[PDB]
Amino acid sequence: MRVLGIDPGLANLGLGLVEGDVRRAKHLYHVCLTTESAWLMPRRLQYLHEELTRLLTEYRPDAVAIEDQIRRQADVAFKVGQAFGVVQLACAQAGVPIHAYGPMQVKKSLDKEQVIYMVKASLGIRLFNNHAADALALALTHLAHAP
Amino acid sequence: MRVLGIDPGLANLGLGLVEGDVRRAKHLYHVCLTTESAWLMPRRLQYLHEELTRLLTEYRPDAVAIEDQILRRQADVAFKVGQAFGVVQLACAQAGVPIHAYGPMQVKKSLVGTGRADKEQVIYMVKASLGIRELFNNHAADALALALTHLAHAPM
Ligand SMILES: [Mg+2]
Repeated sequence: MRVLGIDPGLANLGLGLVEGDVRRAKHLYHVCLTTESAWLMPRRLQYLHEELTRLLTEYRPDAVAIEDQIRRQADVAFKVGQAFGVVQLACAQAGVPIHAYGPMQVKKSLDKEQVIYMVKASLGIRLFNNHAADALALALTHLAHAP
Repeated sequence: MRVLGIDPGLANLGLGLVEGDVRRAKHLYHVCLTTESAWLMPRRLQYLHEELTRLLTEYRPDAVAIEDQILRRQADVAFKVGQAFGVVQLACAQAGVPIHAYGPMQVKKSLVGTGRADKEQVIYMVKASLGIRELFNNHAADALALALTHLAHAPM
């Protein structure tokens, strides 16, 4: 019933918490974590894991939904992959099962911003930020797919 | 003085521990961790983070040496590699242990002596420098090689 969606990244990390059924979803919480530029990789990784860990303990989600990985550049893919493993580790440390959905799949379940208005409508709020918006989108998308 | 060497991987994680300085060095510990492919990816990144944090907590390394990822031809592959690498880097930060990377160049350079990836010689010079009778596994041997390499770049 409660689900955490994560827009993964290193410079940005979008997190979104919603709760409810397939017909009805209650928005709980959303934020975009931005680790700044001039920190060593481990320091950035420490901030993302600490903050993520803090939110999984309190909100106690029952599922984590994560965006499937798409980018042709390899150094970027390695940097993005480091944040992805630290996110996958935090859930495992919390015991929260992690389901993966593709960008198209979330678009099916709800230049192009239609998606943003569908999440806003189903949670009855107002999202300026593009990263917290997709995380909520993934959280809503898990509810539809969930049996 | 005490250096942990890490050969990072998801299927295989070589960890090597060594204390001393450039002229002579003491062998403390080495192992190769594996994760079965039956586990989901998060379950594997937890085991390595767990066994790394364990060895990191007992032995309290002064520094960590890690094999540099200068492999650079597929984005899909670097992403898969990066997940393991980041869990390793986080355990070190969580332990407060500074991280130094060395290319395969420097390992062989600082061990064989003007070597050019003479892999069997590098292993050979690992057993001799640390007085180890048997070093079978290449990941633990590589991780042992990296620890000696930071010891060669030692500041004093
Ligand atoms: Mg290797």
